[PDB]
Amino acid sequence: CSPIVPRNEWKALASECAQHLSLPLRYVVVSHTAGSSCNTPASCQQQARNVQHYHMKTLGWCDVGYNFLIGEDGLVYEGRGWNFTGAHSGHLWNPMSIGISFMGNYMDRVPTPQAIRAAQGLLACGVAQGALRSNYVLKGHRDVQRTLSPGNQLYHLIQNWPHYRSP
Repeated sequence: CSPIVPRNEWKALASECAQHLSLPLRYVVVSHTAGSSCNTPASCQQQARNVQHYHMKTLGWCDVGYNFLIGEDGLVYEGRGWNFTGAHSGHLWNPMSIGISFMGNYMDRVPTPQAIRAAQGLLACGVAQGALRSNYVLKGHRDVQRTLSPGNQLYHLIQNWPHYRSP
């Protein structure tokens, strides 16, 4: 697989989540956090902690919502991971998708190429390792929830990715 920064490495609080995903999944949903971006390991580790803190302490969720987070440092940050149901795309989508989120707001610009590569590698690993059906469907957050996520420019980008379709 491609490299993922493990939870302990970004100093994540422990998960309190219990719900497991039933693999393999038919969907990936790409979001943006609409929060701050980051472009070094140090700042992106802190940004992952910020998102987690928001989700757990402010919102009361059992863990950071996303299965994975993508930094503009070019690294993937382990969130709930491949096996645990996320909280990213609404109650009906959570159990049937992997939610990956780019840290930042991509309404007006795209993530840097190292971020795009990291996300694409992650999905390729997801397919290789059996988390995702070989023919999975890629969706933008806005395709399944009321939101502009993952941002106009990033949305236009992913509409051209393999596995994108519709809606």
